Amino acid sequence: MNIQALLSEKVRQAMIAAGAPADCEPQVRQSAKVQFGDYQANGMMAVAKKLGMAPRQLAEQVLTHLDLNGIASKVEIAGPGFINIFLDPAFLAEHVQQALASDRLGVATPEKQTIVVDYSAPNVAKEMHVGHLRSTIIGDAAVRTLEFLGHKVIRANHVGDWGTQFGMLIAWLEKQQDLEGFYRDAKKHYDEEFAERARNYVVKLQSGDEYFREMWRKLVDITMTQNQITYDRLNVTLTRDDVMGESLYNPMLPGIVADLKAKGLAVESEGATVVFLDEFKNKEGEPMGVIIQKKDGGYLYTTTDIACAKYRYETLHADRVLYYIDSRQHQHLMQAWAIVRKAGYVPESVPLEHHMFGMMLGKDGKPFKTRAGGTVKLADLLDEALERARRLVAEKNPDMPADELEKLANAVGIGAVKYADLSKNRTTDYIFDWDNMLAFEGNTAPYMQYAYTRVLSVFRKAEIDEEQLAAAPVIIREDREAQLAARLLQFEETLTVVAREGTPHVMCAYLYDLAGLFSGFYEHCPILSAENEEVRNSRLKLAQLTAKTLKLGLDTLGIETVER
Ligand SMILES: NC(=[NH2+])NCCC[C@H](N)C(=O)O
Repeated sequence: MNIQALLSEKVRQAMIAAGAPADCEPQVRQSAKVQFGDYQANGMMAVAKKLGMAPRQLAEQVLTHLDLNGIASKVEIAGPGFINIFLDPAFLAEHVQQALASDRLGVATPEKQTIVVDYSAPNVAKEMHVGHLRSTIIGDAAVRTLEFLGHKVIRANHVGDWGTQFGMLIAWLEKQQDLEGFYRDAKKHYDEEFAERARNYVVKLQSGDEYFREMWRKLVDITMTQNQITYDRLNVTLTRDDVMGESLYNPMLPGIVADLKAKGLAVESEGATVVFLDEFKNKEGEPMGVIIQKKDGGYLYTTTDIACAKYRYETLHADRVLYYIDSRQHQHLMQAWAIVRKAGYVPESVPLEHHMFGMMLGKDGKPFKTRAGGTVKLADLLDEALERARRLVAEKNPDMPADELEKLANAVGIGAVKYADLSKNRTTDYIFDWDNMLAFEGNTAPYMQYAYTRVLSVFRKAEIDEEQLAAAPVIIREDREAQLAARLLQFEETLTVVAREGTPHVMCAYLYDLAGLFSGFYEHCPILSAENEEVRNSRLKLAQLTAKTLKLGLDTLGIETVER
């Protein structure tokens, strides 16, 4: 089910038998080149230098404690201590059929966990922007993957629905009785007497006053109604039942600042309440004063990220929390989490992980503006995708838009938006590019969609006998068959990487190499016929699992499929 995992524990045990410590790293990775096998163990030389050994020498001794019959057709040593592993065709055929039996493609369902995923997290009365856009795509993908792996995934849309800014906004709403336009006019008129009533409305909302709280509800509702619509178009799994905004934590904030002083916390600096963290000393060596409650009395983004962590453990019972937030907030998160753990609000088991991403830029590095400038309106981005997508899919037209073409342009358009983001490593600044992403040539949503259709057409347009095809025997004899078969089987371990590291681009690179391997399997390897039905069925069974694997793999990234 997980070849790398299986091999990795066997190599570690051999090593251990050779004198290696218990915590040794076999370093079994997928082979870079087919002449090196399916997998190789890379970590011999490190241990060899500490065992007083030649890399080859250890590796050789290792290869004596290593029981790989039935698993690897052959296992040779190479270069300075590498162990190279060619998987046995039997083993491949057995696990390919076996995987063709589960609707899960044999992918294990590990010890279930409650995972909280903090993603998207826009702000009320401000326009949703590309950072939230990225957060939404990457986070949703992680949600889908973890959901497929079996876990109770709790979506936590951490909306910025609290802050001094509302006093101004709510006042402007009152006088009124374009999200961008609303804030600006309130801003100008607050500055342009507005200001007193608006600070005084910030106090009034802080305290009960249902008149105000309804107004705050009405504002939150306008922003979240619009965003949900964006979420819908993006076929993202976020729903309004998943909104867990900063507001949610207000009631517990004085309970926390209170607890923290009981250890733990200083009224030092200019009044206010600061935790001082020696981990974050100034260059002069002055500890970082992280304010959790101002002299003004109001609380802060830090306070609310503390509560939110404490809450997710104490109340949600998360085993793990994933935060898909822009890289620039990294030390904010590390400061808040530093305080959370010092106060013992969540234990060390239970990760709390910052899955950072980088900025979204335009064609050459400027901060990325939508069509016709403005302040980046995502509905515009999504409109422009579809217009391009529609005109793009116009060629080779015949079937009605209705559900035929229109669903097709939508899959391709929205697919491109997501997949162009997901296919790139999240830590990298992402240079948007219409033409690269809507292409069919490289690692794109449309290329993948195209390939999926090609696989399905190869399969369906032939014959059918589900119950009989399932008794077909899959025999690996060609070298491309063994390669395809092995790639297919690495689907779980790709999933596992994505789920551990939070990097959906690993799957994209998998599904692209996979579709590359099918095309080469299609051309240089004939589909019907040779050994009549014998070999025909095997190849069909491999096109079958490839179809099922692309489908599934793309449904974890949130990317739809057509059949045309
Ligand atoms: N737990 C968190 N701090 N989540 C992220 C909140 C991000 C915030 N909504 C923003 O627009 O920047």
